[PDB]
Amino acid sequence: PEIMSKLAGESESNLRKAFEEAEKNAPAIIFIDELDAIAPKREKTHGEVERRIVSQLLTLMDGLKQRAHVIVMAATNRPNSIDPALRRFGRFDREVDIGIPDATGRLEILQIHTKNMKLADDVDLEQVANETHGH
Amino acid sequence: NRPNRLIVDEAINEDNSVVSLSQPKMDELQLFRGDTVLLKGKKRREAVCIVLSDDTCSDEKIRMNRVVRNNLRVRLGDVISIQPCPDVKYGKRIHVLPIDDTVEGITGNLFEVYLKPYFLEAYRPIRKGDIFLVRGGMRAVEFKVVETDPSPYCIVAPDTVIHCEGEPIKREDEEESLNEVGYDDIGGCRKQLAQIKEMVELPLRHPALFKAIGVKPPRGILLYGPPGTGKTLIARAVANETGAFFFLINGPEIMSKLAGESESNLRKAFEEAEKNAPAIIFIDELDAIAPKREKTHGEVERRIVSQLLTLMDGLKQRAHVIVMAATNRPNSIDPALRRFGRFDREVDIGIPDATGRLEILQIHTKNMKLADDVDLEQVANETHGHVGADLAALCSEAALQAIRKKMDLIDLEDETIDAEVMNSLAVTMDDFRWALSQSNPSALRETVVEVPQVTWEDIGGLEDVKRELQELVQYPVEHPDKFLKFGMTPSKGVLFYGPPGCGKTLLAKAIANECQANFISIKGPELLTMWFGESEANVREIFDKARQAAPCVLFFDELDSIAKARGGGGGAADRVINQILTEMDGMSTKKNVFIIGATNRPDIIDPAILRPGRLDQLIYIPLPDEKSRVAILKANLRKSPVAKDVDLEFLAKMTNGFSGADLTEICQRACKLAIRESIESEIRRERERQTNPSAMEVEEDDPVPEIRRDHFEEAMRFARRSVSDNDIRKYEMFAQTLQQSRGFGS
Amino acid sequence: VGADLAALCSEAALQAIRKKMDLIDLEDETIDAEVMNSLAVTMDDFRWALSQSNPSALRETVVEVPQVTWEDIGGLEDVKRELQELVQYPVEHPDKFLKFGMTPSKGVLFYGPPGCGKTLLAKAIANECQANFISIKGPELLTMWFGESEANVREIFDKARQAAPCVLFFDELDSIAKARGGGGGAADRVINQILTEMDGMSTKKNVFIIGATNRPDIIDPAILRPGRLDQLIYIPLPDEKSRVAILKANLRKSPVAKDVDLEFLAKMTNGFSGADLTEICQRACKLAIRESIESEIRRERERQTNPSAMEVEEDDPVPEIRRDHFEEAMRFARRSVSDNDIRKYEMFAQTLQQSRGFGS
Ligand SMILES: Nc1ncnc2c1ncn2[C@@H]1O[C@H](COP(=O)(O)OP(=O)(O)OP(O)(O)=S)[C@@H](O)[C@H]1O
Ligand SMILES: Nc1ncnc2c1ncn2[C@@H]1O[C@H](COP(=O)(O)OP(=O)(O)OP(O)(O)=S)[C@@H](O)[C@H]1O
Ligand SMILES: Nc1ncnc2c1ncn2[C@@H]1O[C@H](COP(=O)(O)OP(=O)(O)OP(O)(O)=S)[C@@H](O)[C@H]1O
Ligand SMILES: [Mg+2]
Ligand SMILES: [Mg+2]
Ligand SMILES: [Mg+2]
Repeated sequence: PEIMSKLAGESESNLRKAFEEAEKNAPAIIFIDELDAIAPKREKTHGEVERRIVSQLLTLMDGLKQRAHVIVMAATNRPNSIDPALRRFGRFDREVDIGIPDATGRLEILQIHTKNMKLADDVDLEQVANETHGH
Repeated sequence: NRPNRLIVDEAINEDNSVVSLSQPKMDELQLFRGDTVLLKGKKRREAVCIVLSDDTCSDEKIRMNRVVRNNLRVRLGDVISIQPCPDVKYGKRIHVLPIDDTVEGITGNLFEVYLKPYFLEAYRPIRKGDIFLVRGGMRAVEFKVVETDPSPYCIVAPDTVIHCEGEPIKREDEEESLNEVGYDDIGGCRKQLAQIKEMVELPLRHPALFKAIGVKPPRGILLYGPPGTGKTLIARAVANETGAFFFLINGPEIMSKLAGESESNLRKAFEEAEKNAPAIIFIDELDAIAPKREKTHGEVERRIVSQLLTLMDGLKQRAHVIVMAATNRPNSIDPALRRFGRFDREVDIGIPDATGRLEILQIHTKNMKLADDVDLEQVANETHGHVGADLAALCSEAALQAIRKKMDLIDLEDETIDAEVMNSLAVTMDDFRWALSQSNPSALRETVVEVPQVTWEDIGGLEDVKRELQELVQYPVEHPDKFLKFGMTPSKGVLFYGPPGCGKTLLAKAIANECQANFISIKGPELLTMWFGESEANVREIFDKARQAAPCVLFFDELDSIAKARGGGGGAADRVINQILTEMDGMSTKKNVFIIGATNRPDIIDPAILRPGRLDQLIYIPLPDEKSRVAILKANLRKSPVAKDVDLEFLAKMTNGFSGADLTEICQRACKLAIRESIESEIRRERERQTNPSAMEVEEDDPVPEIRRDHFEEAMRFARRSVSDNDIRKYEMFAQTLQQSRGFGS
Repeated sequence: VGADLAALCSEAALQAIRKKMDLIDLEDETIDAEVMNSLAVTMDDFRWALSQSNPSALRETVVEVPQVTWEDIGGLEDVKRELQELVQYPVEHPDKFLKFGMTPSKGVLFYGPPGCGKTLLAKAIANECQANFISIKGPELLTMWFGESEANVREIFDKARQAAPCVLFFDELDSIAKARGGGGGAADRVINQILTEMDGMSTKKNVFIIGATNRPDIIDPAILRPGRLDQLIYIPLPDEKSRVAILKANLRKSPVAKDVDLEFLAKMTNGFSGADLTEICQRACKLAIRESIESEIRRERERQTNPSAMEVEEDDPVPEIRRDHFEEAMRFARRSVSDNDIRKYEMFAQTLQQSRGFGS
């Protein structure tokens, strides 16, 4: 949203400055948070500016080969809303799926967030981890 | 009129100093297959090689490698004089130097790793000033023979001391590099690359002659296929190998600019390729620039499409420009671009078959070192649904797992640039066995067009049906003249029908294997999955794929599903059957496309299929007899290790009224009983060996290696017939009265 | 189309120049007139380029005069006279219809058992009158979509008015009838739109409409109204003389031996239709090709296994079709129209015209 909130030519130049600045300081990681706000489906974009930003991002991703040691990560809430030209080869081609946790996972989350607190002596977090389902 | 001027063709052998010739041309030319020839080329540059023989080589053509081809300043289709020279002596001092671009990663040694296995038992004829190439160590490397003391050309003997110390020198600006792409980097697409060479090589080799003829050349070639099958690669290779000027337009790079800059970038590309004719303009990703008319919105998008159409039509007033393009399916291009005088020739690059996948895997594992167990044919038979990019990723992943385990060994001083760790480095079979499983292939929905691998030996019984299928399919391919003489026309369609499980799919595959034709299989659920407003272009797309890949066998399996979906409003069933009937009527037999269907329910078939000119040959495939059951059971048990004690004729006498699927089920059940018994025995021997340590007999062995009469006679007690007797009487009735279904009928 | 024929000629010329560069490649680089003098394009170059050509107008409806004369049809002798008096007479002699005060009719409906020669008759009368001919089949109308059938049926009736005098032939109406009722809405939409276009058509262009059906029991009765397809001609299973004429008609291109008795085949095949007699001819011709290819494999094998043969005599071993082939093909013959069906078609032959009331 910080890129799509700007005006037109400022959006294009912000993408381009991020990729050039990570050329200068290699190795790097560029994290594009909420990708489906920038590059949604082809049928869900309307206009010139939205398609021009999607084509801008595709040109930069293809041009990374001529660069040195840059990884580009991204994050979205489901893969099916991304423009399908972004999941080819030489673009976002490895997918990692982070799902909702299971019972061992939920106990480990609850132990992380109750570090700095002081618990009373009856509080057994395994019962909470077995109770919370869909969290 | 001399017999020594020859013309270069593509190489088959893999060596860097071997040329090939056909045997009558050698016998005329006074050459033997141990000689040492001299070869002259353009700009007075010459080379020295070892000749051998070939039968696939013609007489007007010589086959040589790319390294010899680039040391002569010669391209494909140029003229070279050959002459014998036994005037070659041995050497004393030979001075080599690497070339500066290929030696920027490694430092340390270069003699023992690279040069030492290369000249051992080779005696390669070298000359002063030639560049040669060595593979190995996850990198290829170049060298140039700079100086010979018996000047200029010699044979590298063990006498020659080889100076490999100095600075890696710079290139000359006209030295053709070996990191470029040529025809040897492409695998699995021999036919299509032949077509593109025929279309393109003559109007770019000989522009003046071809202008002086008065024939028009092609001007728009549209390459298409799934993503990742090497279209950019093919265009780049044709550009490098013909030596034409090459301008690349990229689709998103034009649509990312502003408006007037997009228009002017297209126009500058076409003008710049006017200035430097001959040329090739490659428009990569065409369906980003010019998509459908209904999928564009606005002024700017339609104005770019109209711009491209004006330039394509205006090419006629220009000289010697080919325009190539690439897209992922033809149906998304604006249909005004595929007229005449625009993109009018289409080349289809599909997903590779098994021979193709082995050839890709051999290309990408050049520079690596493989361990000695790694057999790539097993990998090529395992990987199914892989395009070329997936096979490149699979090789890369296996190499990285090997380097990760060697960093599990050597991590401390591996940070320096060592050549020795690279020397020890090897990729085992278990690395490929790992990376096969963690790979996600990308072409599983795509319809496969290939020759099947089901011979006649997999089918047991059915002996007159095989003869009838030969006389229907094979005879009007091999002998067209008899059908011209006697005055008949061959038929087009066959319908197999009968009880379930009797071998209809196998017959339709085996006749395609017999005639060496392509084979396209479609099932009824696949047609019904195609939607309400989508089935139309899909059925037309299948009949187009059958016309492009002829001689073909187009097989519609499971028609009873399409029939049952009619009537429970089943409109999609009627829409699909009517559209198939229209496409069969439009099909002309002058391409040799042959259509087959198959049904288990011959009572609800739509009668308009059976009309003459459509599927009008009716072959009834029945439940097998006793001899046939013996042949079936022998056919299913060819890979299994079966004991001598088993009587198959007894099983055939005992199983009466079974189909083929039930006999395969009996074989499967007996094999599961064998595996159960073996795993019980291994648990018991492990338990006993571990509960009594220091056993006097360490004898690991198969307790039961084969299948004996116990297993079949136990599997026989759970056998169930699949076709009941009322059904057998009904199939016997339809066997005679199917052809009467077209009138009022029943 | 014309552009494809220009491309086919250009491709054949380039294959010829490629084979002459397979001969002459070294000094062909200069500008020679002599290579151009020797240059010639054979028949096999066109035979090649015919196969590797992709034509572009196969979906287009063809408007032309057919090439099926009366000689391809055997039998049916009063039906030919009736079709002349319906189609040809109000074209050549308009003055008689002006004098006697009648108006000619517009439509015909052929009906009968399957395979008896309805499509051939509809083509042959168009060849006789030298008129254009447009053929439409039932599956083609049902492939036309939900919101698309309208301009398509109007487009066909417009193509009939532009190219008059014409014969517009609707083949296979039983498919449109069976798609009704299994919601079959597209069938009813197509039949209603055809009926409206027939009512709008004025006879002062000489457009003449014909239909054909194998199922005369499920036809929509509103087609049979006067002013629409209201001439009913029943086309029956052929007789013995007719079977002789059919078998003579199918065997005009085939080289047939003198020994064959066709009247014997007509006496033996009773209740067959025309399609079955053509099937018997096809089966006998396949037996001949099988026997010839066995003989050529055997002579090639024997000539190659004994080189330097004293008699090099290449010849047709069997050039014609003798009684063995027909008498073997006769053992696999199957009737297509069973006897209950023959009684039902005999019933509809008299009571079709009563379908418009309550009916049956
Ligand atoms: N037939 C092939 N032989 C060898 N390598 C191949 C082949 N096909 C693909 N590759 C490899 O796959 C890589 C990617 O291929 P591309 O040329 O990008 O295919 P593509 O047509 O560009 O697919 P898209 O739609 O453009 S992503 C190439 O650079 C090669 O390394
Ligand atoms: N005649 C036969 N000879 C050898 N194996 C056979 C034979 N008939 C069937 N089989 C086996 O049974 C399986 C089913 O054969 P198919 O040819 O697929 O039969 P089908 O006629 O298609 O009927 P279904 O509905 O597909 S089981 C094959 O994969 C074979 O393993
Ligand atoms: N009276 C006939 N004379 C000669 N050949 C005939 C005759 N009737 C049928 N045939 C042959 O049988 C084929 C079928 O004829 P059609 O006129 O198409 O029959 P039809 O009435 O349309 O019935 P179907 O359903 O189309 S087979 C023709 O192509 C001829 O080869
Ligand atoms: Mg590409
Ligand atoms: Mg099957
Ligand atoms: Mg017909």
